[PDB]
Amino acid sequence: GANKTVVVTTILESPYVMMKKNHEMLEGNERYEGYCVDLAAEIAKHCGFKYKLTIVGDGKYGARDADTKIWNGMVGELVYGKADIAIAPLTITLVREEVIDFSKPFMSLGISIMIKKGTPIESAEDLSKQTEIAYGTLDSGSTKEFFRRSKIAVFDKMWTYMRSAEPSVFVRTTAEGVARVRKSKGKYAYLLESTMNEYIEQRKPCDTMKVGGNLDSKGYGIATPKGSSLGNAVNLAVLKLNEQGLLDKLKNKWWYDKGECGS
Amino acid sequence: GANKTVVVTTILESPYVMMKKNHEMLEGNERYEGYCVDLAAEIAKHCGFKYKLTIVGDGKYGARDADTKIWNGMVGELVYGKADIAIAPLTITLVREEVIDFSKPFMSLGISIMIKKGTPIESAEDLSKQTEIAYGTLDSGSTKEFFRRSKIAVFDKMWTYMRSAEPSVFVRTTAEGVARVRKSKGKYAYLLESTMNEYIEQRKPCDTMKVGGNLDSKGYGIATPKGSSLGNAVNLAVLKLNEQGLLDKLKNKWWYDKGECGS
Ligand SMILES: O=C(O)C1=NO[C@H]2CN[C@H](C(=O)O)[C@@H]12
Ligand SMILES: O=C(O)C1=NO[C@H]2CN[C@H](C(=O)O)[C@@H]12
Ligand SMILES: [Li+]
Ligand SMILES: [Li+]
Repeated sequence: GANKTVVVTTILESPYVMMKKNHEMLEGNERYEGYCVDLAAEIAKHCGFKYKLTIVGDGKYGARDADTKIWNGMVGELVYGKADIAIAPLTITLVREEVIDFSKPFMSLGISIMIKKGTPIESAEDLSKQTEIAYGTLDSGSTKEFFRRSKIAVFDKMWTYMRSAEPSVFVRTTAEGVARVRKSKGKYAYLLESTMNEYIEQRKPCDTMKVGGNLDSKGYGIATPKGSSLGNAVNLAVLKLNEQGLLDKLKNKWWYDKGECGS
Repeated sequence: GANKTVVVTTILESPYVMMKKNHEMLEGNERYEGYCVDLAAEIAKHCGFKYKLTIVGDGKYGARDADTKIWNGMVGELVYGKADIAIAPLTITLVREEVIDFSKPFMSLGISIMIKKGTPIESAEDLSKQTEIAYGTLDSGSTKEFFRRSKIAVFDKMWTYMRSAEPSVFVRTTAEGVARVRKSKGKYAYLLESTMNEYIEQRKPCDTMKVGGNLDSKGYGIATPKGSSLGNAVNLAVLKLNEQGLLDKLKNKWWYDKGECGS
């Protein structure tokens, strides 16, 4: 049939997609900025489609409710036919891969530790061997799952603590985790993806730090409905853009050129 | 039809696949050891197949001859029907993705610099601004292509030098590049994947070093013939093994537990 505008679903997560400060004055795709806004433009160019950016209606990434079996978030919008492509920091996982198609990674990352500067923690082992400093993860996401699935003693000890800690150590969003680190006076550490951690470390008030190495190695992928004809071209575009350096150019633009914490 | 033993193609590249020292005394899959030997066993277990490891007949990874348009190496064995799956450090690239199916990455990596210890080079920029120390890449591979495709001034300067340097700065294999670093008295530096670089740094005679950060971010994938029914299960197995920590366990086993250069 005739071509139609492609509906892109994405999520407000800095610096991937942000409302421009003057968005009330703008319309359409021009309302948004960030790494994934720039990536969407490049993918559309390299696949030859016109597109409309939309923010996922429920504000969520995508998980399946254990009781109703309904997918929420961006994954749900793809699964149920409400969007054509998701361009966001959507971690490639087994459970999602079974229901949607993913490009090869456009960004690589791993689980990492965020502290308020001066917190006496250098490693996951340090967290696991003390109790004064609480620590947790995003409540719905791949970081929590790493701990749930681990057979490594340190990470098992961490999961046993986190899963039962009161008050809850799990947070609703990255912004909530960061705020909790910043406001808990060194008594909360946040486990999150290295990409977000490294971004926040270069944001005012410049009071957080990434500590230690990454605990694993994963990727973000562009997602399409399973079997969608768009997936092949999107995947080729990701590889081509990576090979020509464009993805690293965008990362440097949004993480470091725009850093607020010095050079 | 009835199930058949799956033919796995792989390549002798340390520590991914190596002949055991006593291989003359062994038969079948037991002749080989390494990260990809262990990974093949896990993939076969998690997909429910029996398999035979084979070493690619021509000893090559996979590139297309510009004149005959014939694919060589492991990619060729898949394309032309001589093997069912390739389990090796095969970098996921646009040109290969067009002709074979790739799992999501089982290992993440980037281009890196190897020096003989004491060479006065800390970065790619350092290499690009001098001439006494020659430098190059594997003659057929993704590292060379990064330089060919770059628009970054430093990397463009490096490519302009490498492509015309005499004698050739390009090497046949990783082992040749390492030997050239080790034997050139500080006057050759080798650009190679971080995975190989980090392995060699922990091998006797402990005379090489990785310097600087990685220049890009890429992945190794398990490859199957395009459209092969095996690809779906293989990809799920990679994600599942990553999520449960097995891939990192194997990396640590083969890179660092077995390191020869101290603790
Ligand atoms: O689990 C985490 O640490 C996460 N942080 O941000 C979200 C984006 N990637 C993960 C996902 O896709 O589930 C989520
Ligand atoms: O290009 C390089 O630096 C490479 N080193 O080892 C080879 C394995 N991965 C790359 C490929 O698949 O072409 C090759
Ligand atoms: Li999928
Ligand atoms: Li492919």
